[PDB]
This record gives sequence, structure tokens and C-alpha cells, in this order.
Amino acid sequence: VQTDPPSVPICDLYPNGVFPKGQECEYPPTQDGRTAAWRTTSEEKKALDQASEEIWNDFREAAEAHRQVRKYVMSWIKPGMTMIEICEKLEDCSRKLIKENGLNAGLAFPTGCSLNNCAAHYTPNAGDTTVLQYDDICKIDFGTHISGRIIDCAFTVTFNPKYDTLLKAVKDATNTGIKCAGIDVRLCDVGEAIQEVMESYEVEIDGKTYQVKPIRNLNGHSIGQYRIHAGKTVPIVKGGEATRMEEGEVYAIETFGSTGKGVVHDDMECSHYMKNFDVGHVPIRLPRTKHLLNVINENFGTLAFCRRWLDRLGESKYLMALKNLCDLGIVDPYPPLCDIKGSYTAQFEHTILLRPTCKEVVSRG
Ligand SMILES: Oc1ccc(Cl)c2cccnc12
Ligand SMILES: [Mn+2]
Ligand SMILES: [Mn+2]
Repeated sequence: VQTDPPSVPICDLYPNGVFPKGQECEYPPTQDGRTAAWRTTSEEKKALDQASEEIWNDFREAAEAHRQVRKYVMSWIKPGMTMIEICEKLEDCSRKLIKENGLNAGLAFPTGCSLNNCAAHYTPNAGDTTVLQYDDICKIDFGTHISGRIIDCAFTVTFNPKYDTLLKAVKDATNTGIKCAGIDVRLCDVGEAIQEVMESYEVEIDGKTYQVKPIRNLNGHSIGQYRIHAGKTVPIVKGGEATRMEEGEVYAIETFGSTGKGVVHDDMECSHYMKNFDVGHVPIRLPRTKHLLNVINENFGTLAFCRRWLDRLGESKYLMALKNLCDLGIVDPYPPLCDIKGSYTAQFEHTILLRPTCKEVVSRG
């Protein structure tokens, strides 16, 4: 059985190596009204699904580690704790349950804990003294992987009930997107359903009223092996590309709500970095720059990492070497994305598998 606090890896909790399936759903029907129910019992669809079973089973192990980590996080996350303490307590648990093993099993990306106006990509770097406050709105976004099969899943943490309707708007739009998603469904269609649900909500925060806005330049995306964003974007506003979702694909269905401008800009010190997937081998002679890239290739490959994870490996005075990799185009920085000062942003995100037989919300129990 799992301990309190959790320390037993998911692998050890299922000796047979069969992890629990997430929520399974029938696909949404067409414009004329034809059901997708036929997929659930088709010989040809069941065959293709069973062929990728070892893969679905990898996302399930990673998803079960994510569920047990976020239930544990919800039990102790309180104002007064620093952002370093939150991330380290979360990551230590994540490492134990995923049974971290180099590139074969581990953390798929750094622990986002973005606050207030900052919607995404904020994790503390060393020496960051930020402390979580009672009126803060914190987005916990973390990832787990087994053999590069990534679970991208996020939720918003608040202590003041004044943000309840803001969270409810975004949660409902994320559920809408998950519901609309499916094989042959246009990506712009999923984006318009999300916007329609989010804008139906009106919030009052400290005597001020707002209609919840989707963050138009933030969006859902496709997931590939060892690739967080595989190229297909799921918009959260009207206007997006009429490109369609295909069979066997994996999507992260995230939506963002804001009381601000509904658009985000790079701000603050960067913590998130990721090697560019399309960049091949680049011989480097600069010794410190060479060393840092070998550290990246060994420990992260093409998965995102943060500076705290470099400090953790015993690395120091690597900022110039890291800047060199960024300017060379080998590494891309992913700085914090903020809306305007004084605005509030919320996020909810699940991972969905577009299986031949059904739609599996693998990150939801
Ligand atoms: O949900 C996420 C968290 C962190 C990062 Cl760096 C991401 C990059 C691309 C897409 N989604 C992401
Ligand atoms: Mn995420
Ligand atoms: Mn994501």
C-alpha cells in the first residue's frame, strides 16, 4: 500500500505492471449527428488500440504518479511557505513515485507555480525569497513521464474564496475543451467552444467586475515522445487554424482565464529552458559551453529543465554557458508569461489520449 506521505513508487503498487486507465469517453458526434460509438466495438479499431497498449500503459503509470502527487500537494500547500519549499517538497515526492531513472522515467518539466498576473512558466531559481500569500492565485503545473510518455496536468490553488468563480469559469472551459476534442474534430472548433464557455462567466473581485477572458496567446497543444509541444496548437479563442485532430495523437487540453488584458508577455527572470527538438548535433569546443550541453543531453535530452535542476546536479557558474546555448539556438529559454500588473490568471489542464476505440482523459481517475 501507498504511505502517508507518499514514498512508494507506482511500479511497486502494481506488481503485474498494469496501471489504472483514466476516464474513458465516447467521441463527440458529427455536424449531421452521426455517433462515434462504432469505434468502441470495431475489430479493426481494437486491434490498433491493443498494438499501442504498452504506450497507453506508460502514460497511465505517469498519470497515477501525477494524481498521488497533486492530492498530496493539496494537503499541505499553504501561505507562508516559500516557492522553493513548495517546488522541492512536490519534486521530491514526484521523483519517488515515478521511480526516477535517468531519461527512462522522471520529471517531464519544471514545477510551474505561477502567481497572480503570471499565468505560466514561473519556477523559482536559487535565492528566490518569494513566499506564497493568502490572496495569491498559484498555478501548479508539473509533468511526469515514463519512456517519454508525458502527463501534462495543472490546477489552480487559492486560499481566498473571492477567486472561486474565476477558477470555476476556467475549470468549466477546460472540461468543455476535453468534451469537444476528438478524432477528425477541427482545432478551431475546440477553441471556439472553450471561449464561449469562459466568456459566459462574470466575476466580482474586491468590488470590481470582470467577464473572464481566455488568454488568447496561450493554448493547448499536441504531445510527442520526449516532446512537450509536438506542433499542433489547440486555441482557447475564436480565429484559430481549421487543422484537424488525428487518431493515436496525445493532447494537453489547457485553458487560461484572466481578469487582465487576456494576453501575456515575457516578464521576470527566466527559469525554464529546453533544447530545440529540430536542432541536430552541434560540435562545441568552448569547454564550459561543451560541458553544460553534455549535462543537458545526459539528464534532460529534449525535456524541459530549470536552473534549480542544474544546481541540484552540482553545476555552478553555468549562466554564460547557458546563454551561449540559447544564442546558438541549441537551447530555447521559456520565460514567465504574464498578463498586466494587478490582473488574476487561473489554469486547469489535463492530458488526453486519442485512442482508436475511445478518448481517454488519462490524467483524470
Ligand atoms: O504546460 C506546460 C508547462 C511547461 C512548459 Cl515549458 C510547457 C511548454 C509547452 C507546452 N506546455 C507547457
Ligand atoms: Mn502544463
Ligand atoms: Mn501544457
